[PDB]
Amino acid sequence: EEEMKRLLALSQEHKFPTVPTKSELAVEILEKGQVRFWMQAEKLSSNAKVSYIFNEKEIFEGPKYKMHIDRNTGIIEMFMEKLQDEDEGTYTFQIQDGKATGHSTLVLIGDVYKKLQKEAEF
Repeated sequence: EEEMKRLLALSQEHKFPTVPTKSELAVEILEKGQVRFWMQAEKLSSNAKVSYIFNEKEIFEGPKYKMHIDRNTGIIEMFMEKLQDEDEGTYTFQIQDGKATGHSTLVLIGDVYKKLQKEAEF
């Protein structure tokens, strides 16, 4: 036990409607500037390459970034809090898996993020 923050990123498989593969990209938005990010795949070992693209640069875990990878179910989870309006940018997560792209564009910047935030949490 150490990563308690990881438990906050934990979420159950919910959004089902229309997906080709089982490599699903799930993002849930809270008004507190909270990104709920988790993805799952049907194949784990040597499968599903996820480009963690922020501002067209790949990011790694640190202060503002928190991301882990499960190998028992295939849950790759990331929990974003917030740093600064200047630091927050265009986050583009694309899972390149087979013939399907698990792409999610999530832009949080200044006034821009308050707009999308309130459309989820009103």
